[PDB]
Amino acid sequence: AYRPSETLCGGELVDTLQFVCGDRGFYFSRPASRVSRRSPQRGIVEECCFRSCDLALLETYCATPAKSE
Repeated sequence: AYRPSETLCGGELVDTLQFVCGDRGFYFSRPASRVSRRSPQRGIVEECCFRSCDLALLETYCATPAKSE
């Protein structure tokens, strides 16, 4: 069997973002911005919930890229 949802939308998306970044931090919006309002720009949800994504694509929404040399 496959997952009921191979996509990520809710708290499970946030969990994955914490996992792939570790302590590096991440943004839900494509731009990082400098004003953490309750209204972010569009971003991760478009590719991982409204579409399907991969961890490599997901990591591009991280504050810094992969550190796994």
